[PDB]
Amino acid sequence: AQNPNCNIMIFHPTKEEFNDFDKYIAYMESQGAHRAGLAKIIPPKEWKARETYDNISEILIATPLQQVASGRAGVFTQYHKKKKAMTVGEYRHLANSKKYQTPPHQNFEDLERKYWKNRIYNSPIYGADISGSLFDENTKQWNLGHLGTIQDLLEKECGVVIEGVNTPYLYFGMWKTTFAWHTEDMDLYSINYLHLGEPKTWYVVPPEHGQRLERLARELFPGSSRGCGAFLRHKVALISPTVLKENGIPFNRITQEAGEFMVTFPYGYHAGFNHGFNCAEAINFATPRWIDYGKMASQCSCGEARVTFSMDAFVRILQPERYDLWKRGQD
Ligand SMILES: O=C(O)CNC(=O)C(=O)O
Ligand SMILES: [Mg+2]
Ligand code: NI
Ligand SMILES: [Zn+2]
Repeated sequence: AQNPNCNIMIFHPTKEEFNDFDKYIAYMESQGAHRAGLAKIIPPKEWKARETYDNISEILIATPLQQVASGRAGVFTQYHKKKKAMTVGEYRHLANSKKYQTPPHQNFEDLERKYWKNRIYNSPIYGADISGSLFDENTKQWNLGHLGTIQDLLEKECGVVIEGVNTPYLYFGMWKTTFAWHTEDMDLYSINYLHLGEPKTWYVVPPEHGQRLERLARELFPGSSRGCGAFLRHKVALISPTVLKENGIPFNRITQEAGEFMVTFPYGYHAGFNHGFNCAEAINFATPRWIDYGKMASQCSCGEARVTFSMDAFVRILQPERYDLWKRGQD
């Protein structure tokens, strides 16, 4: 078995290997990358996502989210308070202000220490989940707006034609902005490209050990667990590396820098934080190996998780027994 310790792997494809996206994902899996839940892909030196980032300041963040924490430093939840619209240029200036800017630090490890110590005492503002793309239309390799769609994959594998579309999302971050512990909708893959700015630190649990994380989460968030049998679908709970180590949960960590791709694999729980002002782009995707994970994915039916239009068909076709209850949660 390849990669039996479930380490995060880093790949350096050549420009020739960067042509065929599906083939390279299958190659990474042949080397055991998926066992970690997360992989890093450094593009060939010849590639670029677009020519410059000089003209992005007029993009609108219609609903910036202030991430307010409750709990203790290593075990907390966050809720998202909606703020007034602002442009990317206005958000960048806010991120660089004395109130929100990254503090002085020695290295990534020192910054990680400061994040875990101090996150809860601040409420950073996240420009998350903005439909759109920063890939130039002429970028032909690993262009996250030109991938094969999940609906076309289901159709190719299973023969059933379904409604829905699959488009990317932009994330404009600042120091301490946080992504809570989650897997993707329907336990899909995700791919994330860091276009510009300061790094993003990730934590991940191997897919084969995901239920260990879920059992800890039910212990640490006992009211939430009573409310919903899949409450990590709410995307609000944080647990620190120190707490994970104290409870014997297998995980790994890695820092993504500008110009790098990360791939999350089906049922790989992940969480993390931004180091400073940055912009990422991400989208979900599927492969043939996903189908069995999609059929087994947990679902939130309590009403909190509320998701996209396109998840309807995935539930309806892959999980017809769950469909009626899940749909009530959506309505
Ligand atoms: O970058 C973020 O805030 C969150 N990203 C992801 O969870 C992802 O790409 O799967
Ligand atoms: Mg602009
Ligand atoms: Ni994700
Ligand atoms: Zn729920």
